[PDB]
Amino acid sequence: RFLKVKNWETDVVLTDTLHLKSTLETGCTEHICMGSIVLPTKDQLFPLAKEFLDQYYSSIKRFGSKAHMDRLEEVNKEIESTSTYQLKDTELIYGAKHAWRNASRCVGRIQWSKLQVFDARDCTTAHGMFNYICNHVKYATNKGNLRSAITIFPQRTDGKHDFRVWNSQLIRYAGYKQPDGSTLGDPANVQFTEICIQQGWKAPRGRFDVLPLLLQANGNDPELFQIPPELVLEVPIRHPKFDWFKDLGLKWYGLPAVSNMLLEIGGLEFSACPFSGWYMGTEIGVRNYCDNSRYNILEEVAKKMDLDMRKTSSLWKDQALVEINIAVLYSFQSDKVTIVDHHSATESFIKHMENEYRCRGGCPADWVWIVPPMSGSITPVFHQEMLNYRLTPSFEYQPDPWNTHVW
Amino acid sequence: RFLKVKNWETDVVLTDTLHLKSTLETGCTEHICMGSIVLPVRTKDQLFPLAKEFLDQYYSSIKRFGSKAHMDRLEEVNKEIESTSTYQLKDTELIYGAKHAWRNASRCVGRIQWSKLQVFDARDCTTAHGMFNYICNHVKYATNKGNLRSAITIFPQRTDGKHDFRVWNSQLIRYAGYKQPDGSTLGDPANVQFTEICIQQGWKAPRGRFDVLPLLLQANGNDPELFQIPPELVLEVPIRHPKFDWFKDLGLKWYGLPAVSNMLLEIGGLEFSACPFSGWYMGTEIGVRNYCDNSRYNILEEVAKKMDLDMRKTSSLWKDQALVEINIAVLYSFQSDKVTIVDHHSATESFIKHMENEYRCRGGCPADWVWIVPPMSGSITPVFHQEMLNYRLTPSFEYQPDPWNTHVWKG
Ligand code: HEM
Ligand code: HEM
Ligand SMILES: N=C(NCCC[C@H](N)C(=O)N[C@H]1CN[C@H](C(N)=O)C1)N[N+](=O)[O-]
Ligand SMILES: N=C(NCCC[C@H](N)C(=O)N[C@H]1CN[C@H](C(N)=O)C1)N[N+](=O)[O-]
Ligand SMILES: C[C@H](O)[C@H](O)[C@H]1CNc2nc(N)[nH]c(=O)c2N1
Ligand SMILES: C[C@H](O)[C@H](O)[C@H]1CNc2nc(N)[nH]c(=O)c2N1
Ligand SMILES: [Zn+2]
Repeated sequence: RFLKVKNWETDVVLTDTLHLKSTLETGCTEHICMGSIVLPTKDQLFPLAKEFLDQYYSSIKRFGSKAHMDRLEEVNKEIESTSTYQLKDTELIYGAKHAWRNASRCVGRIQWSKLQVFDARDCTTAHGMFNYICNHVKYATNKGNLRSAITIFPQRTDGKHDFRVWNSQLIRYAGYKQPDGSTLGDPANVQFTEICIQQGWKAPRGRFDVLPLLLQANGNDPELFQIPPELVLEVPIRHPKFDWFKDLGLKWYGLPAVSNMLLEIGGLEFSACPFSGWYMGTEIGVRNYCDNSRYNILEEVAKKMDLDMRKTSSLWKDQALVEINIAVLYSFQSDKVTIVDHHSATESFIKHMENEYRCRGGCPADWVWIVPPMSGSITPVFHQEMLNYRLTPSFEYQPDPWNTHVW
Repeated sequence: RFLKVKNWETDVVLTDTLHLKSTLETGCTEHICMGSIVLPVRTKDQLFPLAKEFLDQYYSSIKRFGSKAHMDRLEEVNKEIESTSTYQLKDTELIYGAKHAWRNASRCVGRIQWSKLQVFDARDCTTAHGMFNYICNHVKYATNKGNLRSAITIFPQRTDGKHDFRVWNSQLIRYAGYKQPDGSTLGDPANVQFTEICIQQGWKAPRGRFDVLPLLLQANGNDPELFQIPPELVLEVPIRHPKFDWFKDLGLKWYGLPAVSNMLLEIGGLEFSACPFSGWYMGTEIGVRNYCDNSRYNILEEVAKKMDLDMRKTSSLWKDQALVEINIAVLYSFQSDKVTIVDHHSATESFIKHMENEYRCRGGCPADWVWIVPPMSGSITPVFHQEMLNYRLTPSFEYQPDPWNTHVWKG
């Protein structure tokens, strides 16, 4: 019932009770753990809504109040009547901040309470959506001094009128498969980069072509839009010692903004809720630049450093890795763009975890994702036992639209 | 039921049916994952079924399932159990069981070597002195002058639980840790508690930074006894760097033989409480964890100062730069002195191949991602991108409580 988590570096033991409010399933069972797997009705609605309001009113110290009882009845009626309901703005904001609060895979949750919420529920078209998105991008970028934000489009009705942003992030580079068999640009986006062309986009076939937004409103077909170049802040990547680094011609955008997830609040579903914070260095330096299925630049950087790539035991890949990461952080800091290094980010998460354990009774956390992709054990999260479970409100994965859309 | 795992770097998908033979629990439920938690006398009633499953697995492995030799063995064990309440394994079954406990160890990245385990049968052992002799022979055989060979030595199994054989050391070879009155620690902080127990038992500690601890051996449930491993049998490696001539001046060295000695080996229901085993080191175990954990030798600062790195802000990644160099140093030293060792790229690449082979020939390969992925450079090794399934199969190696916590001293 009452589980404990120990930190093996400091011996600190914390007790977790919050998991007892868990509702969804983990993917695991008493016989098999799937901890490393990436993707493991009016009757159904009212209980969900009730759970939500109860936690909302409890949070505002008005649990079991008339206000609580009243709103509770109002939604009940509305659901029985409209088969659904609408959240007050206060509930919308609270639900959003909490879905972030509950994202077990996010290392930056110490910032959860400061989220700026943009209510875009009154949106009706793709141009509208485009307008809302440009505004989000500009507000969030804030000339390099990034601020967390989320823009929430209209909730689901009959699934046949869902709003969706086809991009996986508001800002991502294109990927083209060249005759060479090789891939130009970002391999992760190759497919999408084609679905844009299949819609009309005039790809510039470069190594870093900011993709175009493909916005879908009320279930209609998606439309393209080219984010104002002046609103997309990019950082040229240069090393603070290796002048040849700049010749690699690498650059990355300053705004990470997941746009393909689904936000669930009180049973209600929001299929279009792009959100953004700021990068942790490693996301770019390790994964985007060094994953083999991505820009895979380790060999190139290795060569330029004149390292002995003959034997893996020379740890050349590891040395190159560190440098590629030193340059990203350096480049971002120099241009005054917000970015956090894995040491600082993990330290803050540990601090956040401790606050959460004593003020909320726990903090769902996915160790496989919280531990940085480099120098794992030299960060404090490596030594921290964590409990993973699903709390609502939450951010969930959802099928790509192009594999579900009835044109 | 079938379970698929995918490699997100190569898009390869594998199917797992082996998990169906999994009996033991994981610590997880449909409502919570405990994947990152370190630690989440039998009765005749529960023994024969356990013996039976094992024998069935054993006879299928040798292509004689259902044979007369198979049925006669089951009858013999059954009679023996009701007759004596327990049973003895044949040499063949012991060897098979030991190899399979390793093969089933989900936290081990070196399993590609599993079938090559040299098994030493020490079931005829009766005294601590005898235990010391078997262990010296194990160390010498396994070390092989630097060309390491996997080995395990198996002491008498548990009977009533009051006559256990235990090796109190957590590893046959380890450096002493000493708590100073000023609160600082000399040596390996990880071994301070055990070191105190040794001194209390009469060990004369030399109090240096790398003193090989003595063996504290418990036979037949009696009080443990101290023995010093002949120095000439302990292979050690001075750590130096291939380009930084000042590295050697750090005064670092490490033993060459890693030998877990505090785990319990379970085979067909039988419990072997003293079963020291050894293979060889993956570099990061020494370079990353033993040297750089804040709770161990903690040398990152000193190494960073010497390299004269910008330690003014973590964002310069000085800790990361120093870590890589320390790890290059460990691999270079071992290779130079011709002592077996493997780097994390090589070990993880071998594990992936081993894993695929297992899915294809065995129907699966229980693996703990949290432990398999190296403590540095995670995503540039193939295992980071590999989905894994973790479950418990027997025979197996299990944790057991430290003996000083449960021992009834006789004095
Ligand atoms: C303020 C700075 C923030 C930092 C430094 C941060 C950092 C991170 C990191 C490093 C990851 C892993 C990314 C990956 O490997 O793909 C992550 C994942 C995630 N974060 Fe945060 N984050 C921040 C803001 C946000 C915000 C504002 C939200 C939502 C409102 C959020 C929701 C999540 C979710 C749901 C995931 C997992 C997504 C997935 O499964 O792909 N994060 N974050
Ligand atoms: C041939 C060399 C081998 C290599 C390179 C190898 C590598 C490793 C490494 C790196 C770990 C993680 C250790 C840690 O982080 O504390 C591990 C764990 C483990 N290995 Fe192996 N191993 C080898 C041989 C063996 C043998 C011979 C056995 C058993 C017969 C074995 C049983 C285990 C067990 C049970 C664990 C987990 C121990 C624990 O939970 O503390 N390994 N191995
Ligand atoms: N720092 C982030 N990071 C999350 C988005 C960027 C991340 N580096 C990324 O590329 N995410 C993709 C690829 N892997 C995720 C998946 N589940 O497949 C989505 N978000 N934020 O709001 O501050
Ligand atoms: N390569 C190894 N490694 C395992 C032993 C060395 C390991 N670095 C170690 O010190 N293990 C201790 C500390 N942590 C484990 C635990 N569960 O607490 C035991 N063994 N082998 O047989 O080849
Ligand atoms: C297979 C494995 O689950 C996969 O590679 C995971 C591991 N941990 C991760 N952690 C983070 N933060 N992001 C990722 O994309 C992943 N990928
Ligand atoms: C808390 C967490 O489980 C713990 O620090 C684990 C993580 N992964 C590990 N992996 C290996 N190989 N060895 C360890 O000691 C650990 N420690
Ligand atoms: Zn699990």
